[PDB]
Amino acid sequence: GSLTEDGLSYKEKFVVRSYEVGSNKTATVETIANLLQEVGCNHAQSVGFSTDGFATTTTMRKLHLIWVTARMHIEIYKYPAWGDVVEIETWCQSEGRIGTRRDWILKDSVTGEVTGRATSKWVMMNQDTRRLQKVSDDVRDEYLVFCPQEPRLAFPEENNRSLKKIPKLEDPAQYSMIGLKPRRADLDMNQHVNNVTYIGWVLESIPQEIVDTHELQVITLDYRRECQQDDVVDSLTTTTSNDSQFLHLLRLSGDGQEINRGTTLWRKK
Amino acid sequence: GSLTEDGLSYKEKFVVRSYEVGSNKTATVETIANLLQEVGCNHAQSVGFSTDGFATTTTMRKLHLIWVTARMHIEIYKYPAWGDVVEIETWCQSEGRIGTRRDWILKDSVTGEVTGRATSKWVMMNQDTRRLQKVSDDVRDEYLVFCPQEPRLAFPEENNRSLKKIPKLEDPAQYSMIGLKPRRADLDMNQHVNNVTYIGWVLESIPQEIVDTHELQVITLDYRRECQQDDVVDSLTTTTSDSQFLHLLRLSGDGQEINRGTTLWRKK
Ligand SMILES: CCN(CC)C(=O)c1ccc(N)cc1
Ligand SMILES: CCN(CC)C(=O)c1ccc(N)cc1
Ligand SMILES: CCN(CC)C(=O)c1ccc(N)cc1
Ligand SMILES: CCN(CC)C(=O)c1ccc(N)cc1
Ligand SMILES: CCN(CC)C(=O)c1ccc(N)cc1
Ligand SMILES: CCN(CC)C(=O)c1ccc(N)cc1
Ligand SMILES: CCN(CC)C(=O)c1ccc(N)cc1
Ligand SMILES: CCN(CC)C(=O)c1ccc(N)cc1
Repeated sequence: GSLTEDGLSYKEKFVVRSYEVGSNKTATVETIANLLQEVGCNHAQSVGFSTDGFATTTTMRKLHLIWVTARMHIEIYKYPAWGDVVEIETWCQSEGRIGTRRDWILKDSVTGEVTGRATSKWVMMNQDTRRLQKVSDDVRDEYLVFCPQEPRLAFPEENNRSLKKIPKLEDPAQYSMIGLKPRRADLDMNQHVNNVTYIGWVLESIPQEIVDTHELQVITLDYRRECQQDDVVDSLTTTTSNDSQFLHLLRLSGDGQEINRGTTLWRKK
Repeated sequence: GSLTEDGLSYKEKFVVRSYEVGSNKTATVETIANLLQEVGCNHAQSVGFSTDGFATTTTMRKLHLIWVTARMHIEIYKYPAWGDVVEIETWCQSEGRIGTRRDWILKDSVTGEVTGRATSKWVMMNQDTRRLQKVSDDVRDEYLVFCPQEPRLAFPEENNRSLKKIPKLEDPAQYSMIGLKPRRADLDMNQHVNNVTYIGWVLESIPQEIVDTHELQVITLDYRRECQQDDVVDSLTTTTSDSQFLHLLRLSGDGQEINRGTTLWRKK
């Protein structure tokens, strides 16, 4: 991997592994989400920010401030097959004092064609109080010299899916998977549940017949609260719709506290 | 990755990823086990066998025969840090008509030092009846031209840890993690639970204080039965001692054994 010529974006190639693929012998969306996080982390390293997933400056570290994901939105046109080489380009942009955005473009390395795209919204939070805060000029200025100054969007479209508000699923859910719990493999280096595990949990309540006959085209996921030590999660799904659409809700199995909400769009194979 | 000069082994380099590391910022043993499976699969591919994890010939495919893991044994001297490049060499060997063995050697690409080693026992089974079978001459001959003819062992010593019999843990277990269940990410391309998921489940019942103060040095795991559709697993652990543990995975309901194993940990 390397920063590009102008130093405002980062590119890295990956060869799809045997254990990274599903029943069609192509990469799962969780494998894609993991590669997006990996290239994001290598971009942060390439310019001197923290490499713990929080991409902080020394200024944020003394204030105990971190960046956290508020939303992930992925659209895949073609999942890469096992053994295929995928090239991913990523870049970041400030969105005033609200937060930051990281975008990605996925390409087939052999054809050069765009096979997927993704975008994410990040907010600044105190790591101890968990209180959100607006971005100060000092923090914004530190990041601005590492971002394009003119807008560069993976999702330029007028009223695109990545910015739509997601409603709260109402009981009874059509489908559910109960009592989901993380194991050590689901944790990151900071002992926090990896953001990709929540994508897996959302997908667990999609019936197997949909997965066997359809391909996931778009997923939008809001992150509202973390799954903490000893927490157990229920995954709820209701059909909202050759295309099938679903509304998703992850909540704590006991008191029903919301942890995530999302939507998925699937195309018939 | 590529076959080596003599064509009887395969080498491949991997750069440790951000999501592949634990609290010490070094690769977990499940990341190591996944890389061992990946290099095994690329070796099978390089010589024309199936690439579904079963490494079959056309002869085995017409008979509905597959190779399955009976035991995995891994010894790690140093876990690679995030960003480090690790080189893994692998080869296989027939063990008469009982089955086959795959061995691996892990090295730090910069220093050339051996940082780990692993070995595994595989048996031939009919994929439908699940009945084990001895290896016929026809199948053995197909594999022999792809294996070293003189013994080459990652664990050469007579009576080493990789060959020891593992006892069955007796209730009550000292520690347990109950109701473990796979999700789609735990499945392979054939919709079977990945062998590495069982390593993760075994480790779940080790108390967090051991993991925080020790490093896993050796793991030996027997595979007795698969976790099938809608199965739920209990992970049981008892200290037998460095710290040593005895492990048992069994189905949550009737208590049917699926795996047994042992782990050896060194104080940090
Ligand atoms: C979205 C979080 N964040 C810091 C703002 C980053 O990942 C980041 C990384 C490299 C870079 N040049 C600029 C930003
Ligand atoms: C509805 C609140 N919310 C997400 C927490 C936002 O408006 C938001 C917008 C841009 C961004 N980079 C980060 C966050
Ligand atoms: C207006 C769309 N939008 C912000 C992108 C949201 O509703 C949103 C709210 C909370 C959250 N964690 C993530 C997203
Ligand atoms: C006991 C299972 N387990 C994962 C190891 C957890 O409950 C757990 C959840 C969140 C977290 N940050 C850390 C740990
Ligand atoms: C242990 C299963 N098995 C087939 C015997 C293999 O993985 C195998 C792969 C490549 C090779 N040259 C020889 C053997
Ligand atoms: C005790 C039975 N058993 C394991 C099933 C074996 O003797 C065994 C030995 C070598 C080998 N490649 C495969 C199997
Ligand atoms: C000491 C002999 N030996 C094989 C090495 C075993 O006890 C053995 C038995 C069953 C199994 N699935 C794996 C291993
Ligand atoms: C419903 C959860 N789940 C994983 C998708 C399973 O019970 C499962 C277990 C083994 C297997 N081969 C296939 C599936």
